[PDB]
Amino acid sequence: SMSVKKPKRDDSKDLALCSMILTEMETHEDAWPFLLPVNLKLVPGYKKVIKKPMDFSTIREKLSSGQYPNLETFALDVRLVFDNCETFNEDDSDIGRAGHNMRKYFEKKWTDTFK
Ligand SMILES: O=C(O)c1cccc(O)n1
Repeated sequence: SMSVKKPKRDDSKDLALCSMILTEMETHEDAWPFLLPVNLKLVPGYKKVIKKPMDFSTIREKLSSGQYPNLETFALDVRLVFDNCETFNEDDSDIGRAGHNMRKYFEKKWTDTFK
């Protein structure tokens, strides 16, 4: 509170570290469903059902243009990709499995890099 500050964690390397984690997600072989925005004109249901679409290339653009205020807003967008994937796919499908795989892969890199 006012004039009572918690010790300052070091956030100076966060942009580079998030960028690195994103590069690793972009090059994972199961990334293919998540590389580009879903085409809302062509894919049935998606525009109406998925209220906040998100994909790796949109995350890359936001990161490169200073649109993430901190590392937690970055993690929120990444998780949003996989939450959208669960909403729109059966676990027992290739895209459904890719989502579960990529989430596990991300959360491990996140823990290892920051926690
Ligand atoms: O063909 C599908 O199953 C599909 C298409 C677009 C997005 C998505 O999540 N799934």
